[PDB]
Amino acid sequence: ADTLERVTKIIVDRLGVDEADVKLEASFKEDLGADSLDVVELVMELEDEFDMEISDEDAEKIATVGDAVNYIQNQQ
Repeated sequence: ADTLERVTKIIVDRLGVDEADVKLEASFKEDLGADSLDVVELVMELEDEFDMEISDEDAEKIATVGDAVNYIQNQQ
C-alpha cells in the first residue's frame, strides 16, 4: 500500500521521466530506456525509504525493479 505508492513516487519521479516509463516487467534499460545507474540508483534511495538492505547487486540481479517493490513487502 504505502510501499508501492512510495516506490512508485521514487521510480516514476526518477526513471518514470514523464510518469509512465516506470514498468516492473521492463528491464529498466531497454523497455523505458533507462540508465543502469539511475535504475539501481533509484532502488537504493528506495532501500532508504523503507529501510532495506538492497545493494547494487539487488536492483541489478533482482528479477525486475518491481521485484524490488515486492522485496519491500517481504520485509513488512
